Amino acid sequence: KEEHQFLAELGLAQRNPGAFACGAWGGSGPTVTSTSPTNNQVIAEVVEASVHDYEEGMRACFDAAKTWMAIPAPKRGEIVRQIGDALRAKLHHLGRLVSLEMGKILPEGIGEVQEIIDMCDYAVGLSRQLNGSIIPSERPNHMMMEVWNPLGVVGVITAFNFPCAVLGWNACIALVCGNCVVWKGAPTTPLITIAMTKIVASVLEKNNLPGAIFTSFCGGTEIGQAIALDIRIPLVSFTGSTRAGLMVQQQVSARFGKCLLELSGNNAIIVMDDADIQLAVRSVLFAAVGTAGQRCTTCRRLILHENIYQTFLDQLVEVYKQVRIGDPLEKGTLLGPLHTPASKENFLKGIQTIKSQGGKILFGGSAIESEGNFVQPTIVEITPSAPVVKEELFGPVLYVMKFQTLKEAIEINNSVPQGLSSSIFTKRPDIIFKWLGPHGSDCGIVNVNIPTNGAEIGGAFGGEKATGGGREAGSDSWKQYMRRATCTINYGSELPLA
Amino acid sequence: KEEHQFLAELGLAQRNPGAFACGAWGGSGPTVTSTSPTNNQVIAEVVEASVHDYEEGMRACFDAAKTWMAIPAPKRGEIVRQIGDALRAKLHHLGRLVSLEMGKILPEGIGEVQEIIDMCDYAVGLSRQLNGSIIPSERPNHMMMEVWNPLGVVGVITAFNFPCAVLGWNACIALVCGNCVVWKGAPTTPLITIAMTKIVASVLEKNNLPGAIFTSFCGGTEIGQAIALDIRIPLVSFTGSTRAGLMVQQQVSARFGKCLLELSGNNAIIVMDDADIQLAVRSVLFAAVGTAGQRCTTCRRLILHENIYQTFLDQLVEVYKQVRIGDPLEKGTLLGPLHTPASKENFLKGIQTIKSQGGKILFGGSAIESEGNFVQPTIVEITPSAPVVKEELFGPVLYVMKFQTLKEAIEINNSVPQGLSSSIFTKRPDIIFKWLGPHGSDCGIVNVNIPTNGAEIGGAFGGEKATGGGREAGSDSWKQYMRRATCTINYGSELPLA
Amino acid sequence: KEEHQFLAELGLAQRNPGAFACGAWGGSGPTVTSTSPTNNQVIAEVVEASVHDYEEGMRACFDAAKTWMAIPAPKRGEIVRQIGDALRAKLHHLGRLVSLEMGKILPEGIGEVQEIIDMCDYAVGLSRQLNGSIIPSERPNHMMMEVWNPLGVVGVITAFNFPCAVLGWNACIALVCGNCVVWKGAPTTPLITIAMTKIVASVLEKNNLPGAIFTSFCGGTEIGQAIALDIRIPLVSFTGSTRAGLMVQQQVSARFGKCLLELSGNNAIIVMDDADIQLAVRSVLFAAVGTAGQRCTTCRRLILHENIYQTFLDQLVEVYKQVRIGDPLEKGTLLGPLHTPASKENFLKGIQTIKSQGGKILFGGSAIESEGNFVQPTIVEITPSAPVVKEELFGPVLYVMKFQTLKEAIEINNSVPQGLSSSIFTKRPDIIFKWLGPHGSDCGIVNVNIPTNGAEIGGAFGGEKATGGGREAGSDSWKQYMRRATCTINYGSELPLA
Amino acid sequence: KEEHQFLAELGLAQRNPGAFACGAWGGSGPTVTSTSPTNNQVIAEVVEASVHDYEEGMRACFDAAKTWMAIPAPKRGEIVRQIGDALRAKLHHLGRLVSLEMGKILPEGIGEVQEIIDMCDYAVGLSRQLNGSIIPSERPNHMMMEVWNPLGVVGVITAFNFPCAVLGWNACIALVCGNCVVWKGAPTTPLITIAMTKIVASVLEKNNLPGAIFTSFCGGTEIGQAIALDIRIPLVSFTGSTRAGLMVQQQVSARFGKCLLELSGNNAIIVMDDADIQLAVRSVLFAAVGTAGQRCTTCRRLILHENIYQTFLDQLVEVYKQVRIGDPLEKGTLLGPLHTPASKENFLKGIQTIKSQGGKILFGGSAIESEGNFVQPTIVEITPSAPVVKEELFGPVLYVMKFQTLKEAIEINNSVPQGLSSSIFTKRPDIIFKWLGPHGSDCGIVNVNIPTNGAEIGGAFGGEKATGGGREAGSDSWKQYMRRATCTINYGSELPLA
Ligand SMILES: NC(=O)c1ccc[n+]([C@@H]2O[C@H](COP(=O)([O-])OP(=O)(O)OC[C@H]3O[C@@H](n4cnc5c(N)ncnc54)[C@H](O)[C@@H]3O)[C@@H](O)[C@H]2O)c1
Repeated sequence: KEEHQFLAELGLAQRNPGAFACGAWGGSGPTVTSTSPTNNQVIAEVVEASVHDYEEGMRACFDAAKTWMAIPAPKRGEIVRQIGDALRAKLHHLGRLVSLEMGKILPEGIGEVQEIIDMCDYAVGLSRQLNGSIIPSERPNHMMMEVWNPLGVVGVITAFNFPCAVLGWNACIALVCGNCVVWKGAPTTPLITIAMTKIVASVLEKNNLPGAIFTSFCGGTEIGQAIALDIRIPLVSFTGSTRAGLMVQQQVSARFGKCLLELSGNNAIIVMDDADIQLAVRSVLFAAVGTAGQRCTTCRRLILHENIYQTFLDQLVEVYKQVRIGDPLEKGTLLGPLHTPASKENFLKGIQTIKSQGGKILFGGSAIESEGNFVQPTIVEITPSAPVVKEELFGPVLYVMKFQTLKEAIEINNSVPQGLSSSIFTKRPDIIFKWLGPHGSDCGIVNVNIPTNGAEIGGAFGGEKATGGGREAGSDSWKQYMRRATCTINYGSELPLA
Repeated sequence: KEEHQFLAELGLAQRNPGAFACGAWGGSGPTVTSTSPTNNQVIAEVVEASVHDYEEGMRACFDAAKTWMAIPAPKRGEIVRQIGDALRAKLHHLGRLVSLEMGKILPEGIGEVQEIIDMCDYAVGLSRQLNGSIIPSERPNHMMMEVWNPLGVVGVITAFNFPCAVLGWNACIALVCGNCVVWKGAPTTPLITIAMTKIVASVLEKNNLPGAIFTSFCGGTEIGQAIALDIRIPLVSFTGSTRAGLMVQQQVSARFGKCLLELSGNNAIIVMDDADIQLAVRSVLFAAVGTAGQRCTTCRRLILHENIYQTFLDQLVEVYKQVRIGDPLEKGTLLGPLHTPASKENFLKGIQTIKSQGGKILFGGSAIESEGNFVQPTIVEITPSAPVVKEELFGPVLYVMKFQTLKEAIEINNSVPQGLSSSIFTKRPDIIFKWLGPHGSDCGIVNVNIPTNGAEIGGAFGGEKATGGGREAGSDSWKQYMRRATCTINYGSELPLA
Repeated sequence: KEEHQFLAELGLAQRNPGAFACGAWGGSGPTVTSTSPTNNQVIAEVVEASVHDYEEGMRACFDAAKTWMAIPAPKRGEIVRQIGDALRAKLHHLGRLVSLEMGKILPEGIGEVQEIIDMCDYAVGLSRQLNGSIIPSERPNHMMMEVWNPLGVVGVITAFNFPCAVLGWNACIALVCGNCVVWKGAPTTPLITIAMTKIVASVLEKNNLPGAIFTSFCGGTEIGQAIALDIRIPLVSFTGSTRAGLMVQQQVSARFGKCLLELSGNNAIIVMDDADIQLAVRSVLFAAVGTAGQRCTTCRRLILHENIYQTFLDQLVEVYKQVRIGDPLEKGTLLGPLHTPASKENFLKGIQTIKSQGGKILFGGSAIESEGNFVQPTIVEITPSAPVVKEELFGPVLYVMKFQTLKEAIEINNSVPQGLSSSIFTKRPDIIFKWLGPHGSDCGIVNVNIPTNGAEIGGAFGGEKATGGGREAGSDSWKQYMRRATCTINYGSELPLA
Repeated sequence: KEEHQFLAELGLAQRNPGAFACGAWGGSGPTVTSTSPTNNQVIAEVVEASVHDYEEGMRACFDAAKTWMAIPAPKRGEIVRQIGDALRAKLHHLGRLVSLEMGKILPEGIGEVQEIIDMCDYAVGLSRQLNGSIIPSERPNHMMMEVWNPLGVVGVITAFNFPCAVLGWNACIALVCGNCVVWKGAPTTPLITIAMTKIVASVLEKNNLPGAIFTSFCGGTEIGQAIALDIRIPLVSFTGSTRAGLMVQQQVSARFGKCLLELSGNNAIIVMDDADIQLAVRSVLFAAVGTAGQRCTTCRRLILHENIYQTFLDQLVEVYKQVRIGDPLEKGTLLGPLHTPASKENFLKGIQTIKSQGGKILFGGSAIESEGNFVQPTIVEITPSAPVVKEELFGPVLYVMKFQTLKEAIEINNSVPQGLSSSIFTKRPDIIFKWLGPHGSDCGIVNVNIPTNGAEIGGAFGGEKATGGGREAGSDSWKQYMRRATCTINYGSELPLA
């Protein structure tokens, strides 16, 4: 399995130290193997980080904060600007590494790095706008103001699916806001974590700044638990399951810390009878099949109107038959493999429980005979009452259910514990005003004639209910990475009444 | 113990139903006695709310939300405007009831109701500004927007010290934001809870609105626990101890709900050698003695500079000797009684543990022989290392400690788990920039030449660390009472690439 | 005439001093007669202000500013709160005076005073929100901030149509922003000017504030020219014709002053074939007939679709036949008289020039034989090419032109020099996105399925092109009444390189 | 002269077409000579633009707007991102060209281009933030919103001193805001105008966009007058004298257009007795001598405290004696030549009128015998009453006047017609609160312990009084380049009362 030469340009070797602390690479933890989901073959080896490595790096990361906080915000924005340009120079290579290690199709991965690049460009302008307020006081010779200050150290625990995009949105904002970043990437994604850190480390070194500003570790739940329990980390940004999310939240809340939660999503698309069937079918395909259904924003529930029901799914199966399943690096591939053999096993056992709950498999449902973790994109006719519908299967399974009124459609959409993304395909404005109103969708993302997956830097990305409540990317999200202080200065010689 | 006639104008009788649900007064719970802290005599009786009453009122409160959410925000602001005017008509009476039942001196109480009145006036203007955003999209024929919507039902659990001000700041914002309010007042403050509810109920009835919009209950931890566990309440605003705060937070976080925490404060005043000693002494007195030290913002720690140390405290004791201790309703009273006989017992046992930890009582420390819960205002010379300093005694005890450098002063101020309010008395601007900077105070409120207690409607009131993180009154605090939705409307016929 | 008595309740007599200069009433100018447009009979007499009176009042108004600017903004907001309550106590009487003196129907006038009261409620909250900004500096130990400060004296020149609403929007903002107000009301509306000033003067006196904070004068263009040329007045808010607007602007621009312009509006309503004809007809009637077409937002142009053309206007004439023309104080009156006999003469000569340009009068066009200034509501079939269309006639004349496509409709709407208000009546979502887009309406107010006249205090009211550019009421309009200063404080010992 | 070659690297030749109209280079106007102020020798020739060229380019620029306004704002921001990178590649060369053609020292010019590059980095983030608002309506089933739209074509008339920085601030904002830019550079700076346009044209061509988006012309007042009178240009951004500013304003106001005015500045530095004399002397030198006093922010007035008066100016003359006067391209040069021989003649005749008004020349005042336009840096002891003080001389002349109290100092600072920048050198916190307060400086820029010239892209740069009122760079300046529309959509079936 060569190259090799491709990994060397990303700064990777056969065996790699998986701990970036304190400006240098180390690792006294176990030696893990990085596998490609396309053939289940070794890309390289990673010497994981131990708690010993974590503590050594954490002592320096905390110490580096003093220096970093003192740097003016526009000057911090200039470091982030150079991070974006560093990523631009390796865009093509990082995209390939994301596809090779994670399993997502080449366009996605280039686009993932492109999302981080677009975020750096925004963070430069944002550095000039981390504004405070001068509030009028009700007392004479009193200056009242709202003051923002860095938190210190921001902990970032990321998932396998966006092995650098989640860090990108968090680190760009955290760094620009004067915070140091302690990153713990996915255990199955160590090479992307190293290559991403080497780009950041490059910029920090080029500007004579301590490498401890961007500390990173490769490992399992051990280092993750250490971050959640660390009193030196005021903010922990978690990205993963609702199961692990609550666990992290509980530990962080106990120590009076704050945490940004970006949890599981059971996203639904509602198709009204008056919808653009061509637009709706195309949208449903790319929302459900995209990243082999391993996206937080992946459409898992299809709420179909009775009038269009049959005609919609027969022309959806017709499109599902045309999905090219292959190597994510090969041109024309639409669906790649599932990240691990474990997820392939989970998908197959899920199909069995779906059948148990009365689910009728319209298309797919079977595994594909290959060296990699390949499965068929599945469409399931099921009742909304079935427990598997309220679950969250991280594979290409789409549950389709019939509805009569818009009131019953919203009832189904809001019934699930998760509240990340939702969509309606309709032409009538009365429905659009209902959908976006108080009695509409209870999600963080509410879309009209656009799928659940289409999300950009401009607006604050995040979910409600079981998806946490945390917000990323644009808007006023920066305020989560800083501390608000209400200040009042008395500059008058006037003494209080005796 | 008459009048009586004063209570009748506030709508109170000898025995009162303590449950306002569903637009009517009830109560199937136990009969509690409301005592005056000045003589420990019965004012009136309150028939508490049971879980049965809570459930009946909660079913209607949840149902009323549909109607309330549909009312335009400026029209909701008009209801709040009339609430302020209703309070203005009973300002004099409510102030007396706050003094009589809670124990705070007449000026405070009138001022407390005045704070609610000023909040209504702000909430009217705010109703016209619950603005969303139209974000530029990166895709042609796409409308991107940030949409705000009511949460539904806001739960408000209040403490004894501000028996209506805490509700006032919460309810004004919650109601204007389209939410219904379920209030559970202090168990020792039921009469203020009833009288406050009768004013709100008056306005709601006058406008043909369901009374269930403002549901209120009198009771113990039972009704409070019910609110924290209620899945129908997306936001729980808690005001009380850090002990109970964490308990409420834990229960609310488990059910994927949000909670606004306004917890305990161990507030400190730092006096620099170059300070206006006249201003600093006056400020320290009113910050420490005010409301018999039963304020969340009460100065409990005095961090004194060695150069001014002796000269400051001898002239502080000289002022402490001049504190008039009497009936809070009597003119000229500066210090009233502690809210309950239990708090008087806690104060006295605290003095004993303070002596154990090497605390040298400079002034007071003893109880006053009276029918009411009167104690002497205390000044204690103590080392910052003592455990009682990190505690929170809800009485008039001031711990004084010597410092040499501004660096050791900030070290002491930030050492405590609580982070609500802090102050510095200085004339040099280099210290002011350090104090308000990243290496300064870690509190939510950071004041210069003004005590820890002086807080107005204009700025977002709240604390950091063990004080939670929740914000009240002005600024962008309204966003906590609503849900953010990132919306994208595709209005173009353009189909995604095949 | 008697009543009389009703005038005494508003603080008016048979002969009134028309100059509120230096906290007291005076007037060395000519004696003018206030006439009722319903019968052309004398209500009372007003002793106008001379330039001598103006100068004496202007010296004190400028001097009072020192005191007023020193008052904290929330405390200034409390004065404007009290002004609203003072107006509430005389709501019924002011509405009657406005109707009697100006000629507008009783609902309007009562509604107009209510518009001012609503602005007072918003201004209280706004006083707490005149915020500055703390911008991050790119240099270490540098504090960068945006600072707002009062301008000093705000000059308000008002028109006859809104003899107190225009002042209300301006004065509420100006006063809260720390500015003194010098008011010059319309020469045909002095009694409203006096009665409005007496309410303000009442509040200012009750709070021991100099009356010079609110200076007001009754007179012609003489006092208006004096304001425009006065170097002591940094901001002149003008409300009137485009002819006088440019004159005021040119005198103010010459002396490096700023002016708020709220000029003429030749507002159009576009009716699409798919519109709710019942809604559109009702809307067109009240937009065109309302205030006898003497509103700045009055619909003067009806852009009708060919498919609905005939059917729309025959059912519009059917409705125009039902318009009750009578005493504005009499119940059921829909159309009252024109403000002066001069405006009645202008309307009649206009009808003649309309006939000259090929205008075919569908309904009305004639004067009504009575003692008052009554005219018939007119509908005119005309080509958009006609010059009279591009002009502004301040009477009930509606021009109606046929169109085929949306491009043609927008072409007509944008063709006029004025750009105040515009409306479309359609059900199509595409038309709305085009109408609100870059290629849509070029007006300050762009409405969908609502007439040109419906405007509230929540959003910034103002017009583009020949309507000036000035904004009133809500949003960020306050910034016009203050001066922005970009401040940078260097608090570091660092010296520049030698 | 040769180099030559260096010019070819910037896209310049011996003779250059000076009209970038309709995506290609032309010019039917006269042939002008570009001279170097260091020796008065020809760099190259420029074939100016005629009115014929202007009209041809203006027809296409107006036509290109349709395409440009349709491009999404984040996508427009990407073009401005690329413009910054294009400038980065030629940073070294442009700085040299600016120095060679304008006469400013090499650090400035390299610094000036860097100011543009910095603005490009901010404009990318700003493209994602040109937000509208969703205002709560007071009527049910009504959507109220604030909508921003491009103006169309922005006219930019620039001065000689910042031959590309002024365009940079304007064009970055204008382009991101969806407007086309028509640029008219200073007649004495055509080569900088061409080289700057070639960089923009490069990016526009690389992205298959019409070159007409960025139209530029070389010429005198002829093309400038054409822009001011052009009805196709809604916004004219003028940068020059107060004399030409008023002329442009009056022509633009007449046609109901808007204009951004960045006029003359007679900036003052106030030195208090308690100031850091080392900091104040260094600051005064670089503020007054910088760019040979040919900056809009150049310190022209020194307001000195009587206690420090003599000691300050003797140590200022001592520093003025050390000013290196030479070739701006030569290392170590602190003062270069004046832009033209005409400005050298104006400086010398000014010295004569200064002597007439009782001005006593402390240092300099004489011309330097060389081929270039070199003059001595001048210090003048003068009374504030002298008329020359209130004027603006565009050379290195510093007027110095004695003061006793802060009232007297502010009186002098505010006495001049111009209100751009102002500074105080003090250590007292009281003076700073007075200086930044309502009774302080009446300028747009108010600095403490930092000179009048130090201005960055974070805050809105602009002046008050005779400096216009227009704002550039950061803050909410973008709103000037777009049109605000207050929109209300009625989506309810409710009909108005018959
Ligand atoms: N803005 C603020 O931060 C703020 C304001 C006022 C008071 N306080 C804090 O209040 C404390 C003193 O007030 P207190 O003695 O009334 O507080 P407390 O914590 O004992 O109880 C306050 C309220 O919570 C209820 N409650 C108690 N335990 C509960 C539980 N487990 N679940 C649900 N409800 C429960 C009580 O019935 C009461 O209504 C101080 O620590 C003070 O700092 C804070």
